[PDB]
Amino acid sequence: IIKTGDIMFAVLDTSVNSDEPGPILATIVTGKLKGSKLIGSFNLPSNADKMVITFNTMSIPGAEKTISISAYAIDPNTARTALASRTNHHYLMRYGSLFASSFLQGFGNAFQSANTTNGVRRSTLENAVIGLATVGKAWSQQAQQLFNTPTTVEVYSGTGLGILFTQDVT
Amino acid sequence: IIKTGDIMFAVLDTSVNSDEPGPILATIVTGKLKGSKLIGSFNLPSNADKMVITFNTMSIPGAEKTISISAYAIDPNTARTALASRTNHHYLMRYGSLFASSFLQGFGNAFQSANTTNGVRRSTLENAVIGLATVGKAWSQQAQQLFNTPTTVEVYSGTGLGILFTQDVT
Amino acid sequence: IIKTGDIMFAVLDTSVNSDEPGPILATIVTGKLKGSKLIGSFNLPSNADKMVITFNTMSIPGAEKTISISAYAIDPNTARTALASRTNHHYLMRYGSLFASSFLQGFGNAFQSANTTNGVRRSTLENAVIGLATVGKAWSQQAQQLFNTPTTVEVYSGTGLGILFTQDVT
Amino acid sequence: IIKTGDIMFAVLDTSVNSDEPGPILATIVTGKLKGSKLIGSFNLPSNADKMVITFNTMSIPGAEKTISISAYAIDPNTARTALASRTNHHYLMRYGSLFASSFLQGFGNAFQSANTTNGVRRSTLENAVIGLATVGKAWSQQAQQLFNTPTTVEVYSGTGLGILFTQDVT
Repeated sequence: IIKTGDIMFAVLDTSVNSDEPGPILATIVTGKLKGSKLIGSFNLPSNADKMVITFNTMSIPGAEKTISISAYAIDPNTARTALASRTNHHYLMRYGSLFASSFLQGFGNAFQSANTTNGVRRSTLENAVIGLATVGKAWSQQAQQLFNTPTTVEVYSGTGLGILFTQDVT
Repeated sequence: IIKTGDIMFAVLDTSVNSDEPGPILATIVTGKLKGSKLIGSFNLPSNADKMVITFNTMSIPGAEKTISISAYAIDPNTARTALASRTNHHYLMRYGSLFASSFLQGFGNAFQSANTTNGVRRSTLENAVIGLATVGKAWSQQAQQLFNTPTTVEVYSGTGLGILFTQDVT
Repeated sequence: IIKTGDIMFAVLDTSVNSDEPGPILATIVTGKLKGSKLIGSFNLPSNADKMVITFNTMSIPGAEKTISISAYAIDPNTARTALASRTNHHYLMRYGSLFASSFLQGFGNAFQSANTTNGVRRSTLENAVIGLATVGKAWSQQAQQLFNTPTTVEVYSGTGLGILFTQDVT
Repeated sequence: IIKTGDIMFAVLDTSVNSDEPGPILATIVTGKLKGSKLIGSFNLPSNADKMVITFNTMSIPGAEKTISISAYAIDPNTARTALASRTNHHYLMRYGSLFASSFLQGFGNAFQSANTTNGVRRSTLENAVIGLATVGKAWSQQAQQLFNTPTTVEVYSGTGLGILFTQDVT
């Protein structure tokens, strides 16, 4: 029997990544149900740096079959119902490719319009500056799509958890 | 039996955050129902700096099952029906990307049209000023969406509560 | 019998590539069910650098028929539910064909506009510079389509992996 | 009786080509069924450099008739489920006719615009340079459609391959 709100401590043993949807396994370590296997999933709230892990199957050792369950994983040392061993916003892929393609475009167009009647210029004044103006343009067309890469949240495979049951377990 | 308007004090033992929707657990500390566990949710009113915790399930120690309930969490200090241990308006994510990208755009376009019939310019007159006008423009297009990040309200895990019941308990 | 959450170690004897969809076979090495053949498939989540293997058939040596099954392959020493022995982002066929097709266009248009009204030029002033403006214009047209080639994830044929069963096996 | 996952080594005796749809025959060389005639087809995943061979009819010597079957051809020394003895992207047909058709157009237009009001240019200054702009413009028109020729995958007729059965044989 498990009441509602009964926190029991588990350990993660399947490291999760927000980019790869898959089942997550945890193993209860302390309590009258020691060694039970919790199978669940996760859900990134699309505006948060931590992912919410919900467990929906429990395999008690010595039980005949696995019982459906409603549960959530809270993070000890924070008591928050969200886990993030490492969150990663792509600051060099979304901002390093948006501040470098646009800069190339601007720095090339500036050299192009630096003289107008269209004026005699040296070969490198059109090689490594004006020529890049197009490189930064096309790159920019492929840099706005790189910006929409969601932040990736990874919970490692040794993290302790507090499993909180939101409903009674038969 | 808990009558409508009866207040018993809990302790919010699960830290909550507005970004991540998850269950909220509070253990009643004082009164004739000691150690009872309240499971509920939150709601950000989209125009307030505080969030409303509304408990809707109570598990009494010794009860056969968990009873449905209607309750609200009130801050013991201000007596308001809203909790916020820390409210975070993103003044650097939204006013640091709107005042810096647009400033770069303006500072670049100002150097672009400084002299016009465009005469000879030094390399930094197009590298570090004019070329930025594009990196501040694209950034601007990616900063009008950063402005819509909702304020993050966080209630800690030691926050004492008051529980106001708006319905009779049988 | 196999309970939910039971991890059985297997070796992948069929190398896989994300480009070509095909069945994947894994032979269990350790456990009470040794030598059983797991037939399954794979999925690339279109935003991750690793692929999720979903075994769905198990042939036990000594059985009369192959049993349906639900299991995922987890990568040991990482415990993640995704496998990747080599991940290939085509940084030369997508970015090398986008930074060179567009660079030719800009480098050619710069020489084309390098003098405008007479516009008297040399034979090499239009052979390998201005004449390359058009080809780049074509190449960059065919390089936007090259940018959409998905990354290829390859799991080799010696990769040992755990198998986590998400449902009971009777 | 053949289980699921059983690998039997066969040799191809019908060379295949991705451009020519048709049946592919293989003969099993090792095992208790030495001399069967696997008949199958192929598939090109439209983004891969190798083709997937799938057999769906097996003619055991001495059998009453040929049996419907499910199998895949895996390539030894790689173990991958795809075969390719020679992969041919038409680099000279697609890029040699794109970098020369478009180069002619630009090289001709550059000579055309090399002087504008006074066009005292000589006869060869329009024979094989300016006059080549139009033909190039035609060739580039017939080279965009030529760019979409799919890659040619060829598996030769001495190619030994393993056969992996994904279904039981009765």
